[PDB]
Amino acid sequence: LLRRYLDYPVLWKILWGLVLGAVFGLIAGHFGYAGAVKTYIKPFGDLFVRLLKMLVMPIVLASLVVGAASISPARLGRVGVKIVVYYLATSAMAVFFGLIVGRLFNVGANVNLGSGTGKAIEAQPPSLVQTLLNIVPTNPFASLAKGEVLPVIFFAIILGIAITYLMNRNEERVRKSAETLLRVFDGLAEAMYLIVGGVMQYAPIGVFALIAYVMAEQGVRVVGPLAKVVGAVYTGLFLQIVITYFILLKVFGIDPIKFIRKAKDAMITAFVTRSSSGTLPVTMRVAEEEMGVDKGIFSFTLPLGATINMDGTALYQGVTVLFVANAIGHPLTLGQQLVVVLTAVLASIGTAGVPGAGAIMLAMVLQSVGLDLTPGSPVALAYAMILGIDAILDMGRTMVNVTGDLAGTVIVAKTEKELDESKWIS
Amino acid sequence: SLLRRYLDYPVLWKILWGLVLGAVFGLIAGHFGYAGAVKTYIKPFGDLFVRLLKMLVMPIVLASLVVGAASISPARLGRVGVKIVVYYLATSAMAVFFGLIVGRLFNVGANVNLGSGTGKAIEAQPPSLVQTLLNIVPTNPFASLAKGEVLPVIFFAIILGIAITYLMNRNEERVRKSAETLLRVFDGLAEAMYLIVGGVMQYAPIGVFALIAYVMAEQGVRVVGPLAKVVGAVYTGLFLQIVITYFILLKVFGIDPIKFIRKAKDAMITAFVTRSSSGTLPVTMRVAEEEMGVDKGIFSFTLPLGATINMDGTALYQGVTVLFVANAIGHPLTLGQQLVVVLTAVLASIGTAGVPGAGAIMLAMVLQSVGLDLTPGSPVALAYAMILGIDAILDMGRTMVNVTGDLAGTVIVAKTEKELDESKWIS
Amino acid sequence: RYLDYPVLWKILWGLVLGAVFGLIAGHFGYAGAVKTYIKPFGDLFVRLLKMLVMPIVLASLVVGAASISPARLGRVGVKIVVYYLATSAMAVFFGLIVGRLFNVGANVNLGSGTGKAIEAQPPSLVQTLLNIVPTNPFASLAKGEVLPVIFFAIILGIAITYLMNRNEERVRKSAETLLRVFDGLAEAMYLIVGGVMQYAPIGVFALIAYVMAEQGVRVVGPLAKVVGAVYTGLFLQIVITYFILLKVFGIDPIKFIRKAKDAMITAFVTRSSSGTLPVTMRVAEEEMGVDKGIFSFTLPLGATINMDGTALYQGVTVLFVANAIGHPLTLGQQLVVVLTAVLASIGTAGVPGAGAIMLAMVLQSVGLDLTPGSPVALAYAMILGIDAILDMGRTMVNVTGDLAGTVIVAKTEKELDESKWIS
Ligand SMILES: N[C@H](C(=O)O)[C@H](OCc1ccccc1)C(=O)O
Ligand SMILES: N[C@H](C(=O)O)[C@H](OCc1ccccc1)C(=O)O
Repeated sequence: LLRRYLDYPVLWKILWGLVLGAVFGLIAGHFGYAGAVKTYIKPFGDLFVRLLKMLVMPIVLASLVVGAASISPARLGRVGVKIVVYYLATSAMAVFFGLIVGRLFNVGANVNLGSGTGKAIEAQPPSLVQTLLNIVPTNPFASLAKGEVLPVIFFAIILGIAITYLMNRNEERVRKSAETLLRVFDGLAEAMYLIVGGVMQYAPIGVFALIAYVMAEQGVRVVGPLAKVVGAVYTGLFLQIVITYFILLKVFGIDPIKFIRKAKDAMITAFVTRSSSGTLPVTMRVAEEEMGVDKGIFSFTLPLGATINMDGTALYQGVTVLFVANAIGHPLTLGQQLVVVLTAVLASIGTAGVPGAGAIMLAMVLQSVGLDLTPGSPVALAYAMILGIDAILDMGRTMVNVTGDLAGTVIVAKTEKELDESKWIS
Repeated sequence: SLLRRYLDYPVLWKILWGLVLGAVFGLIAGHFGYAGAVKTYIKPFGDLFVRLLKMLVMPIVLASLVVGAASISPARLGRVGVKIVVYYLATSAMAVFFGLIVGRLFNVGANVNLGSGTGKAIEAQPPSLVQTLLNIVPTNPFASLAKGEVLPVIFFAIILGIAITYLMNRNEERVRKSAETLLRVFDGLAEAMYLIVGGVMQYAPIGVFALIAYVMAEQGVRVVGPLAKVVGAVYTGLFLQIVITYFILLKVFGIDPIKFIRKAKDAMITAFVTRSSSGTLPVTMRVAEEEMGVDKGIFSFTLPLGATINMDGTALYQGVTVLFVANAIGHPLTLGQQLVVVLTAVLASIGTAGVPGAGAIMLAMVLQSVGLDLTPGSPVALAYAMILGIDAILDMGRTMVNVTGDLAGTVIVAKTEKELDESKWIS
Repeated sequence: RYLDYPVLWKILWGLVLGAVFGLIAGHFGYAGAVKTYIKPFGDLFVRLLKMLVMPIVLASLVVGAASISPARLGRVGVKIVVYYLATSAMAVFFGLIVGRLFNVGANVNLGSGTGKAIEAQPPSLVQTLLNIVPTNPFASLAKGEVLPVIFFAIILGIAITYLMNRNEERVRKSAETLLRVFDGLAEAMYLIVGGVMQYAPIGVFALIAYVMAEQGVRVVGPLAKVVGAVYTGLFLQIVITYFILLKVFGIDPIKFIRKAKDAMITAFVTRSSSGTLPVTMRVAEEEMGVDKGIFSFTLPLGATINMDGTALYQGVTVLFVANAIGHPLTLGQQLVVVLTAVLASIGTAGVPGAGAIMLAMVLQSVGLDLTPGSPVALAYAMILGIDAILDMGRTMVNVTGDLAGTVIVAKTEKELDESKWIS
């Protein structure tokens, strides 16, 4: 009778896992029991996170090669530039919403910071041209064996274009060899999609465990000013999803409610996994088999959007800037806010592919608007206070990042006349 | 007697000859005072052999494991399939466990002590067993290939093989063709690795000679006492394996074990005399057909699958030899990496070759998974050279229990399915 | 547009424009502007060229060694190693000759200071001969190591060609699909190289512009004779040694150079022989006519162990720092220089930064040690100032030697397709 578990449709099976995990974590971590949760429950969550991370590199390499090798380079270039301008616009609007909400909700009214060696991170912004040079891999195998997503994107696209140029050639040997290499990569991509199907069949347990641990450990650090911060962040995220993405899908024809009902599979995996590059397998599978997007559009726009299009992250940064500026007692004016917007939009590009860049971008936005992040200063104390409930903030903004990647893929597909209209209508 | 003739002598006996010649050469050149004269003019060949052996460890556990897992996957396992595969895996696990038990009991490799210290960076932090299990799933399979990890890539290869079979069972044409081609690529890689591991095993005599010569010249340690102890321990472990494992597994599934022994006598003797698990496949097929009583289907499907994935003798030999290496180089194994040895030996038993070097390579893989660097010069390489320089005796001993387990599993799967007639068993 | 031109001699007019504009930007004091707004293109080109070295080497070598008999492969290897040793020795000989000619390091006031002094860590020859065997081939691919990949690809290609001659069927149809995978990979890599050569003019221009900007102002006085000595040594090395070897083995010198102007100009600015491997392999196969059996096993090996212009620079630098600290050498010390230079070319292949270690060996072999504070570590810190403009040409010659030796071994092995060589 175990099969009923494995034979349960996973659409309304994740949400139940997530909600029951939230309830269990809140009723456990409120009675002083987070230790048993972290020792006996959270291993399942970490196993699920690692099971998802295991697929991100083979899936991106294989699917991207098979896609780019099935698309004319002109279409690939126009899709690239369209999705890039879309990503910049969405990050800008997300920081705009973040600042608007932070000013509205009056986040950080009286933070009442203490005294101590606050958390500080040396900004050290990598150069922009240096980052655009790091997109080219000095070694493709070393860029595979390091978890970097952008260099392998570049190499996979180049290899796909070369492979289709080969399959356009005239000599039988080279054409057959190109076809065989493409069949290898196709089999690899499809095997990875099947493994993703299996992992998502297992996913309710991992989602339960993860959300239970997260809402149990930090289910009590949400009080007073931290409660204000988490409320303002989640309100900004819900307003980004319900205003910007809804209007952008409604202006290009895509029905918003349908897109959300279909992306609820890769949304509740991001909201819990707390990594946009982690849930890349789930979102690529959902954009291929629940949206009807050509494998040349989503396979290019989802992995890139997993390292560039950070909307929830940009919103969290734009609102924690207001929080820290109100904590130190020197509020932000109406021009420094535009500087924050520009600097966040530019930092999302300047940290494209850098691992652990969740704090470098915040250091950039704080340095460019005068708030030096030198340690021991009150600004470091407020940033450490935020890093406190970060684990409960890092949940929603990952969901917003992945929903943004998906909405960008869907829009670029629909505007390029390669979106399956059959599985959209009812 | 040129080197062209040297390539026709059997590999395992060449290796034992090389180890004995290395013993006598080290003794002579150490008593005459030529230690520094063999650490530079003889040792490089041993280091070359170690670097040539450690190379095939990663491309084998990636390709061979994929093909293996793609030959036993649940996408093509009916009732008999799963019921024999769970048996093969459980018996391999209990065989590695018996290897560990009898190795710790006999205290294998305690009078060799060729290690520098009793621990400097190892045996200083406890690896959480839960966190050690969550290291099976790799956060990046290519990073676990390029970093030289054996268990994460084994898990990823198993998962890829199962996925590829589930693809090959798909009604579509493009994806089925793609899965066929990917499996053919991995099959070709595994086969090329088997060719290269045959060449390396042909080179292995000179490497074992150089390593043992350097050891016995520099250090006065002898490799006869502990090695006879390891031989005795592996054979006692095989005896305990047969008796305990198969007699309980039979008496629990309604079978008289004495008749099982008196009937599999033929296959046991011929496997012990041929030193090959597959070279005795016709004989064990005949014994299971006309002397045991199995029907054509079961003894035609399980016996080849058992010739491929079901290996207890090699599993027990690893469970004893990794413990010998641990107790030899100085710092023994914990309780959180004995299970890593068990898991790696088991999950590696599902992808095998049959080539002579199917124990040496599947022991380098274990020595890398549990974590014991085979770095050239490190005492792990020297103790592994010792334990590989006697592959003949252990091989001839364990090839018997391999096919013994094959027959026991075939008869078990038959008797839990009512397809073996009683006219051959009941008197 | 822009792609409508034969790039055979568009790289030349990229290079000349780059050199003149770099000299101008250096004369006018603008090195910052060029390094900040021009060198990005050069670095993009260098990375586009390095991106292919490992896949092109692996695939090309496997496909080649799976279509050649191991005995023919061994004969080819012996021939090419003999050639590499001979050319390294003769290059050091030419370096010493032209150094004594120009009186390198005749007089120069060093000036006491810190001075560059790298710790000479000389590995034994046996260690750098065992390091050719990879402990883990994927770890050798993921580390930029070319020689372990050479070994693994050679033995894998031989194993594949041994499988494709087996009476079995499931393995005969499975070791010919892996071979076609590697064939497709090598072909796609040659296509990507042919697509990068379109951008190669901008890259060459930017690279040589930056290099002639930041160094074109330092080549004055006693530091200006050493560059003349190195470049006259390189020109003499080519025009004498390579032309004599070619005209002896039948190959045409002039046609050879006119055929190599694609992988000499893109190595004279890439400043890395192991990085310009894709372009030189493509140019060998598609302009010289060598089959994938010779130019895939000899070209990366020559990019790793053959250093002709580098050894000429070692000879010139040895004579420089010897005549500059007031210590002239002798004929015997010069023979020592030559032999230690060849043995350092061999017994250093593989370790990163191998360009400052073999120099330490060829210096310690004459009595001048790289000790910090000593006059040698102050007389060599000065010759290191112009190392870019002194390394460009010697990388050019390090690659021209690879091409010449590949063509020599080919024409000796009848592999050289004689239809691509006469018009
Ligand atoms: N939550 C996301 C994630 O963990 O992937 C996000 O990741 C940080 C990041 C990493 C790389 C590039 C941009 C942003 C974040 O933490 O803000
Ligand atoms: N960079 C030059 C070249 O590759 O030709 C050469 O560098 C030596 C070198 C560099 C890297 C690896 C091996 C040898 C030199 O400076 O003379």
